Amino acid sequence: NAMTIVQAAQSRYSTKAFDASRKLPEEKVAAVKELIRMSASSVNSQPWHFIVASSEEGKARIAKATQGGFAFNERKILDASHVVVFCAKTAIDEAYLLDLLESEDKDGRFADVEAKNGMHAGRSFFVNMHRFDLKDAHHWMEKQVYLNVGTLLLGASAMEIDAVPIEGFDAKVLDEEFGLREKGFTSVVIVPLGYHSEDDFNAKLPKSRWSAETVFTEI
Amino acid sequence: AMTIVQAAQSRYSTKAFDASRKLPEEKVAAVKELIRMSASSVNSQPWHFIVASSEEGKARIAKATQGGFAFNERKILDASHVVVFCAKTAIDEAYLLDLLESEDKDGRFADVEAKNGMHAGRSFFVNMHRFDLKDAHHWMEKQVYLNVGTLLLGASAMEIDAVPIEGFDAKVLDEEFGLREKGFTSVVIVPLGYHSEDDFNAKLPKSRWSAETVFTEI
Ligand SMILES: Cc1cc2nc3c(=O)[nH]c(=O)nc-3n(C[C@H](O)[C@H](O)[C@H](O)COP(=O)(O)O)c2cc1C
Ligand SMILES: Cc1cc2nc3c(=O)[nH]c(=O)nc-3n(C[C@H](O)[C@H](O)[C@H](O)COP(=O)(O)O)c2cc1C
Repeated sequence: NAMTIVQAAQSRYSTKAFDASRKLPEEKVAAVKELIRMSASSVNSQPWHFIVASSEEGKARIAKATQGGFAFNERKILDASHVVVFCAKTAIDEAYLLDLLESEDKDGRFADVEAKNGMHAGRSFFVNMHRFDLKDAHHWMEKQVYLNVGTLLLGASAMEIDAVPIEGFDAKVLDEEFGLREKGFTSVVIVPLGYHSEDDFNAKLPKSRWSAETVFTEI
Repeated sequence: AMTIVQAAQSRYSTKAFDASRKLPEEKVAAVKELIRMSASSVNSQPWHFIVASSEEGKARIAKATQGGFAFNERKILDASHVVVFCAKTAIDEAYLLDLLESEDKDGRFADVEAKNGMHAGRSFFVNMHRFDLKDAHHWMEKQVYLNVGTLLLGASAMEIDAVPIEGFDAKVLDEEFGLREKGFTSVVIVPLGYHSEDDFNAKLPKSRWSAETVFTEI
């Protein structure tokens, strides 16, 4: 309820060190996957793909992208239980929209073939606007993926799962490591999940945010 | 875990709110704390939030949903509280120092070396976005979308109906509140309330790609 959600938002923090001996149970792993798969997205575009690494070898592959100037994020990836790599589509076309329309049809979203056509016209409008008017389709799809990351950070907290969102990685190295670009995807945020180690210095520091008077305008 | 999954599954985009039901003050205070506490790259918090709960407040916002975006009008007027997520239009050295000072007042830095450290680290990412990738506004809006994501789930966890809206005239909404001159721009509207019994999307099932399609387990 309100107590538990405000508590989950205040108690979560960006874990800097995970307990390498503790692993997430299948029940929490399955809840994490369902949560991100069910995420909302503009016109239900779901322009994403997720790599979920639980093996030591799989996490080592992801950690190749956190070397040199990004080495400070390496241990978070290697010591965590599960590492989720959020990927966004690099482009979107008519063929993707029709696949999406068909999956919605098979899920019983439309009463008539007319309501199906309506959803397609409405979606094609927002999509073509971003592709050709604002010319920011790739950034717009990345925004949907960040919204999803948001659901996972709060959701993980509510399940007593420690997490840390990571942008400090070489996306070119990570993309090449999983052939994402060739598949029409690019990595944008890495989120390791697990349990913080007691030595994690960031777990004892207070959370800092702008004051309410600064970020809100009530009318 | 079971209740947060049920949250993700039971929430949906409300197409009609009950104008007579209002959120309890305990949940509004929660909504506000939730979005203020959201994470962001380098704690950038590149946002501002308009929380409209009066008929006037909502009507002003509703000016942004007219013509081709009229289908979202009833949503903004009939909800209890409407949250307009705004993103910074630009980010400069002064904002980073301001942010550093707020972190310092909150006790994040044991010594000046940690304060200088955090500033050097955040300056690197911000300067990279402003001058190397040249995508600063997009980067900042992505942090804002991350925040919207916490509200959609959080709302659901509090059994609150909430619909994210992109179909509005940002120019009209921004001009209505003088946002651009103040260094902000509206990106997502999220009305919060309780759906009405005359809601068609509340009875339809939720469609998403399958697990085999969106996941790669390694
Ligand atoms: C998009 C995004 C990317 C981030 N990338 C990193 C990262 O590469 N390394 C890191 O240590 N923390 C990273 N963080 C954690 C932020 O610094 C953190 O969210 C912010 O300081 C707020 O503190 P909290 O997460 O503890 O509430 C990231 C956060 C976000 C939202
Ligand atoms: C960023 C964003 C913007 C949205 N904007 C609108 C909008 O302007 N009008 C609308 O009817 N629905 C809007 N939606 C609702 C989406 O259609 C919805 O998230 C998607 O169809 C998935 O269904 P659900 O939200 O019911 O789970 C938006 C969703 C997101 C994530």
